[PDB]
Amino acid sequence: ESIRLAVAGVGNNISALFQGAELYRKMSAEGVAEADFPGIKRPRIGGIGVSDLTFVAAFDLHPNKVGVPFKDAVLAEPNNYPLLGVELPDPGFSVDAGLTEEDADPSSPAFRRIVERLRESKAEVLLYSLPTGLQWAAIAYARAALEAKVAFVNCTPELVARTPELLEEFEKAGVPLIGDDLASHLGTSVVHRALLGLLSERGLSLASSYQLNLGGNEDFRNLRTSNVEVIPSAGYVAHLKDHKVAMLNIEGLGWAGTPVSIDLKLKVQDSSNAAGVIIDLIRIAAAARRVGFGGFSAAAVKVLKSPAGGHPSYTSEDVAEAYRQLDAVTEAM
Amino acid sequence: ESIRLAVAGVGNNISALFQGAELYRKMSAEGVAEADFPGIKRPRIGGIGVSDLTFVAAFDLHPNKVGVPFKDAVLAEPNNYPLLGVELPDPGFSVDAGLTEEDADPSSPAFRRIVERLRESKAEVLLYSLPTGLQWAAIAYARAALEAKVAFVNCTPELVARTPELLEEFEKAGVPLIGDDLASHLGTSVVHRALLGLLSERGLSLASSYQLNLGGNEDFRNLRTSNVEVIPSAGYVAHLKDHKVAMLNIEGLGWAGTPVSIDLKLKVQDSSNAAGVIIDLIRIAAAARRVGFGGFSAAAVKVLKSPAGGHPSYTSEDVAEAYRQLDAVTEAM
Amino acid sequence: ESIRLAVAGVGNNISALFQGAELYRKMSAEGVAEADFPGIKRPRIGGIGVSDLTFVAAFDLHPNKVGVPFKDAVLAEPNNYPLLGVELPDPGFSVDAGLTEEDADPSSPAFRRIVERLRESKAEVLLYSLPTGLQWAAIAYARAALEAKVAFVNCTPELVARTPELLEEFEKAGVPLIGDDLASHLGTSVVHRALLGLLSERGLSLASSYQLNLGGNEDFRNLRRQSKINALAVDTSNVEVIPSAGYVAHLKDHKVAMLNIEGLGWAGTPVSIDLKLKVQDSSNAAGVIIDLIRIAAAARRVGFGGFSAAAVKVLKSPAGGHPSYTSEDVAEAYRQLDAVTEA
Amino acid sequence: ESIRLAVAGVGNNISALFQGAELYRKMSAEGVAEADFPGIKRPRIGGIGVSDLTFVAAFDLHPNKVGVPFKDAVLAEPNNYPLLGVELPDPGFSVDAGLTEEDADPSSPAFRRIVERLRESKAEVLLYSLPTGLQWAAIAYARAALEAKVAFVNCTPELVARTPELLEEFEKAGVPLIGDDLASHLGTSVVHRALLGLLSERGLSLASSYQLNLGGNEDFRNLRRQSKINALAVDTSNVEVIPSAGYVAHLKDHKVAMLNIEGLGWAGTPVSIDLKLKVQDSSNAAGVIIDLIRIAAAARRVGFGGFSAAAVKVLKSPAGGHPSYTSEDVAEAYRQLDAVTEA
Ligand SMILES: NC(=O)c1ccc[n+]([C@@H]2O[C@H](COP(=O)([O-])OP(=O)(O)OC[C@H]3O[C@@H](n4cnc5c(N)ncnc54)[C@H](O)[C@@H]3O)[C@@H](O)[C@H]2O)c1
Ligand SMILES: NC(=O)c1ccc[n+]([C@@H]2O[C@H](COP(=O)([O-])OP(=O)(O)OC[C@H]3O[C@@H](n4cnc5c(N)ncnc54)[C@H](O)[C@@H]3O)[C@@H](O)[C@H]2O)c1
Ligand SMILES: NC(=O)c1ccc[n+]([C@@H]2O[C@H](COP(=O)([O-])OP(=O)(O)OC[C@H]3O[C@@H](n4cnc5c(N)ncnc54)[C@H](O)[C@@H]3O)[C@@H](O)[C@H]2O)c1
Ligand SMILES: NC(=O)c1ccc[n+]([C@@H]2O[C@H](COP(=O)([O-])OP(=O)(O)OC[C@H]3O[C@@H](n4cnc5c(N)ncnc54)[C@H](O)[C@@H]3O)[C@@H](O)[C@H]2O)c1
Ligand code: NA
Ligand code: NA
Ligand code: NA
Ligand code: NA
Repeated sequence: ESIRLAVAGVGNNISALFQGAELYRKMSAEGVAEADFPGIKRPRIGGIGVSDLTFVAAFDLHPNKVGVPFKDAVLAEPNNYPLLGVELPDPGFSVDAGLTEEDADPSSPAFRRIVERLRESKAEVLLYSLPTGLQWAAIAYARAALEAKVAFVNCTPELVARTPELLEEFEKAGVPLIGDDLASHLGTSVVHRALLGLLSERGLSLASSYQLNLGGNEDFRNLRTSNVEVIPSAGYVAHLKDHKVAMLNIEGLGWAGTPVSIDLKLKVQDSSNAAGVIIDLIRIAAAARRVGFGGFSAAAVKVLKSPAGGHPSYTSEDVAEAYRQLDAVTEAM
Repeated sequence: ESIRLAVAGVGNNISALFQGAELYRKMSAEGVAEADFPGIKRPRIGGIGVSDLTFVAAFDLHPNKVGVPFKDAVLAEPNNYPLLGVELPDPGFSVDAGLTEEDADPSSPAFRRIVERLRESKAEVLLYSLPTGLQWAAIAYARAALEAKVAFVNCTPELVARTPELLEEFEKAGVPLIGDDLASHLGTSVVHRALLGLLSERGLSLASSYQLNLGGNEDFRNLRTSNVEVIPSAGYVAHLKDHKVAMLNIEGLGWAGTPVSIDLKLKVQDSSNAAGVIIDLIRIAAAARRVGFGGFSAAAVKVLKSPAGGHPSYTSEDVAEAYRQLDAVTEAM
Repeated sequence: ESIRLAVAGVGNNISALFQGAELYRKMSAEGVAEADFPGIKRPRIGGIGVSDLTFVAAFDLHPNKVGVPFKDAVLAEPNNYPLLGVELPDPGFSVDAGLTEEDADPSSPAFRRIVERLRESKAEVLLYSLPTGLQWAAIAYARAALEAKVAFVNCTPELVARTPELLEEFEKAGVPLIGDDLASHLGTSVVHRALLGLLSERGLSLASSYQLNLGGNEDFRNLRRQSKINALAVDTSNVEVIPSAGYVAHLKDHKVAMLNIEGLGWAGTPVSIDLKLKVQDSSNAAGVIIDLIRIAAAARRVGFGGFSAAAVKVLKSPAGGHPSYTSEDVAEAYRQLDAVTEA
Repeated sequence: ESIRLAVAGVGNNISALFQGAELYRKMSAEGVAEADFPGIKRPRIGGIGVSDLTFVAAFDLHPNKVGVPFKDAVLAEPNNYPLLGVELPDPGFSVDAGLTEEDADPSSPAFRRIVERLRESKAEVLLYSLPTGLQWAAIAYARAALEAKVAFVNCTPELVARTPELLEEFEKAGVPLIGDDLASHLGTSVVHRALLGLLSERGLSLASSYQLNLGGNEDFRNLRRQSKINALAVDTSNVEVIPSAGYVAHLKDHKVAMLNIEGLGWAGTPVSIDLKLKVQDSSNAAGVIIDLIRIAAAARRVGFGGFSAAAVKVLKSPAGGHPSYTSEDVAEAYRQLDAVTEA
């Protein structure tokens, strides 16, 4: 059974998820088994395929996107995720207007429209995909979803699954709250840290390290160990669009203080790094709501920077246990 | 108590170990604690410091090195490990002549001289540091060491700790046999494999990868997953000397088949990559002979490519247990 | 007015040229002006556009290519230039059998058949695009072309335009002979050389440099160099070229170059350069072939036989040698060739 | 015959120049001929060697540098050019106080003291090596130098040699004025520009390029660019320069450059270039200062006041502008300067 998905923010991430889902649908037609799908960690989570996605509802504020049909809105400037060259289906609907800051309060009429629209579209999951920095919106879309009984997924660093009192409510309603903050499918950081891990595991000394990142999309434009230096915003480069380039240097010291030098360059489709992980959180969301597991799922920990309860309080057994019980409860029901 | 060390082959590795040991001795004088030593995994193994090294005996065949005083022999052309700029001590002795292929047999007089020289120098460890490819020599130096009751350490890919019947003998005499084949302190391979590990751990698809290596020393000159390609001998480059340069490419595929590109360059002092690991094997050797633990030590597994018993049959608990019992038996005695 | 173009060897280079020409034809329709064509230094040469190409004749020895229709032969194994995603047209002919070493001699039945095919197909230019190392074939296809009055283009390091008596005969017969040896559109060695140029021009001292190349096509597999190390002469006592570091199957027709330069500046402090170059190796051919084949055809139309100086900048080994030619020699030949075609 | 050299600003550049000069002095002893000196384009300029330097005078405002003996001041925080491991000599003087913005005016007690110090120290050249952005100081130290008849060298982008009336006065007084703005021995922008040059010279199309720089010294911290993007003009609608990507403390006086060039060749196939440049940023200064200060001194000894054309290749903003000078203009000035010194 397909996930009925609502979207708060129709950016590069949603362009990647929407086009992505129909590329995998096309590969199924062509004759590719999901075992062989590129970029897919779990091809099934509670029986949900990577392609078992229906968009039912969408909220933006941007004039190119509000009261545009969804199909057209996702591809609309200033979105610069590439055309993946797949005839995308028209899912029948038009992007509703989002909450402005003044409509934060659950008693606003805007608020009332969103709650009514989630109820009427029979959404299961609301995907929060806004610009980073809007704490009022993350809270607001989450109470909207909460009141509507719809699972909430926070892609952003805003406190939602991390505000202890809002988690309690979600726990109490049998509603899943997945957050906070996407860990990129394969990001600068996880590569940088693996290499520094290698140096100290084998007993090399770190003299210094730097990592710097370049991007050309709205996300990047918005955001813009003694001798480790991290520059998460080295420069906006318009021609890079939704690509992100990272360059890192490690200077280690080996036997006798001889230098170990590492020079590394990473290029990725930045919003594929989002999609690669949203498609897991989306499915942990839906499968949990269907089986009534409200609050935070430990299945979501490995693909989140700031999960409810914090990384320190979780082993990868906790994670694998949660996938096993979520999948085994669904098989059962 | 200092390790009395014999050396079969006075190459770049021994230049690195000999100079290295006196650089750490100098840092102790200057006022550096061994906690803060660059490139040192275990600063103590059975009470042995990285600087608790006495060369007592040496075998080569090269005219620059045979019947030269050791101090001068290690630095002698065609050795191109750098002068680390430390006044090295003169350990009093001269490099004896090695075994030629015809003197393989334990009944040769050459053989008799080596066995007598290990006995007279009261060596504890014989370090086998010859060119790769000389199976007759690895066997011969090992029987020489065996008869002499002296621990044997194989840096090379030749079968020694891996020939089942020769291990049995070493087991039976209470003599340690550490082998086979050094894993570089931080080599091309361990970096390449960690990065490929990252791609499949997170569920990225590998499209291709290549790794190529460049060197300019005698070792390199001697040696000279469907779409992974490893070129361990991309080219001899004389000006690189004992430096080794590695370049690797990984092309992954992410969500929706978007490319993940990685480009990496590693430069190291290749024979510091040997020294960084010999200094551990050397000490597992000595400490085991002092405490009468003959045969293979599991402590040696993490720093060997082809350990006796094979990597598959060892967990890092086996390794850490063996360090704990070796150190705890020495404290005890 | 389209070049009737004959091909000795249906390799990566002709996959690139044929598909390339139909990609530019497509861009013409979909709207793009030829001044905006990517990778074209000169969009017309004696009024011949980058797309004004009719393949009339093709010669190979590989069983996947012989008696296969051209359209299919160019894409056929082990050719691994990419599919460019253009409706490649069917020119309506098939790859005939080439000369094997024993058919070298002009009175062989092969030789007579080829001189037949060049005359019958009304070819204007024969493009010699065989593997490097086949001196008998370069000579043979060249005398084949001469006999039938068809212009000859040598992609390879083989001696053809450089043998003064064969040049003389071509010169006197009113037939163009263009060679020898393609200088790649953008080659490893011009990049390495330019950077070394910079260091010594501003007086930085060279400690050391290396260049290594990686490839995965039949050309690279065949080559498997002195020209490269001359290029860089600059103290070269510590400059190493590895022109074949290794064959990487999944690169196909891609070529990768990696270079290191270690300078010393004031007080012997290091100036370090690390560079990676990636290119479509056979685009580096076709980007220069399209120049030479048009230099060829327009010259035969205007009866300028022998070597054209317009060919010099895109050749390693032009007839008469680089030292006997300036930029103006090359320009004078382009301007004269274009302007005579005019009248 | 040694240059008596005065310094306005004891930064990384003078750490590099002072230690550099004593490293070459050491190499002379330990045996090395000056033609084998690393990083020296011209080992003599009017018979002045790379080591023929007497520091006589020094002016700063930083408390670690003022009233400290020169020897100690050059190495003093926050100067982070390396120690080169040479016995640096003690020239026997101490860093005097510089001009603060209020002491600009020539009748201030500071100004009078400095004109005192230049006359008393018998300085021949005043090297202006302050931070970029201080137009009042460049003018002030320049009139200070003029009044005392001492040659002036402008390292900075400030208008000095380029203000035509100050030039006129220097010209007429028989005093050399050399400026403005050092072109680094080997700079990011000449590498980027050379590579972009290659692509368009051979007719490859630019899709896109970026250049970013990293540093860790006071110069880089101060700068924290238009000149850079002009250099590269070549379709630059997709060429981005970030001249200050970020300040990395553990780089100190090192500077790192990273560049990307994305060309299109035949049939729009990509030509990709990735480059890393590492240099000792203040060696890139001293490698050119040693040229300018000798151009300065030899010209004052021979009474060639005003701007010398020999200075052109090592300056961004020479008096009269690059467009009014050829390579021969520069050569003619070097050859004349050396040869007059002779007689
Ligand atoms: N791989 C990654 O992209 C990565 C990594 C970690 C976290 N994230 C985070 O994911 C988020 C989404 O990034 P993206 O590339 O999709 O961003 P984007 O900037 O392209 O999309 C944001 C969308 O939200 C819309 N919007 C703004 N205010 C709104 C409102 N009040 N209501 C509804 N819509 C509103 C914008 O108009 C736009 O359509 C960002 O916060 C980013 O930092 C992404
Ligand atoms: N990091 C590394 O260097 C690394 C990695 C893994 C394994 N290894 C292996 O370590 C070994 C030693 O490398 P190296 O750099 O010291 O080598 P090297 O080639 O510099 O030294 C070899 C020495 O052995 C001497 N020799 C040759 N035949 C001899 C004989 N019969 N008896 C005695 N001496 C003899 C040679 O003259 C020379 O002095 C090589 O087999 C290498 O492959 C090294
Ligand atoms: N960047 C470049 O690609 C570049 C640069 C300069 C020069 N060149 C040279 O151009 C030549 C062609 O390059 P390519 O990649 O197209 O090579 P290729 O290997 O792809 O093409 C060679 C073709 O010749 C055919 N052939 C072999 N023997 C023949 C014979 N006797 N008669 C007729 N056909 C025969 C082969 O089957 C194959 O079809 C090579 O010599 C290469 O070095 C290429
Ligand atoms: N590669 C290069 O280093 C390079 C290239 C071209 C131009 N330049 C320019 O040369 C100049 C010097 O470079 P640097 O790295 O030596 O700089 P620095 O910051 O190391 O030196 C500046 C010095 O000026 C001193 N000072 C400040 N105000 C003063 C005043 N009013 N009077 C006297 N002294 C004063 C500062 O304390 C410091 O000692 C900078 O403008 C730089 O841009 C450098
Ligand atoms: Na994004
Ligand atoms: Na070695
Ligand atoms: Na080719
Ligand atoms: Na500087």
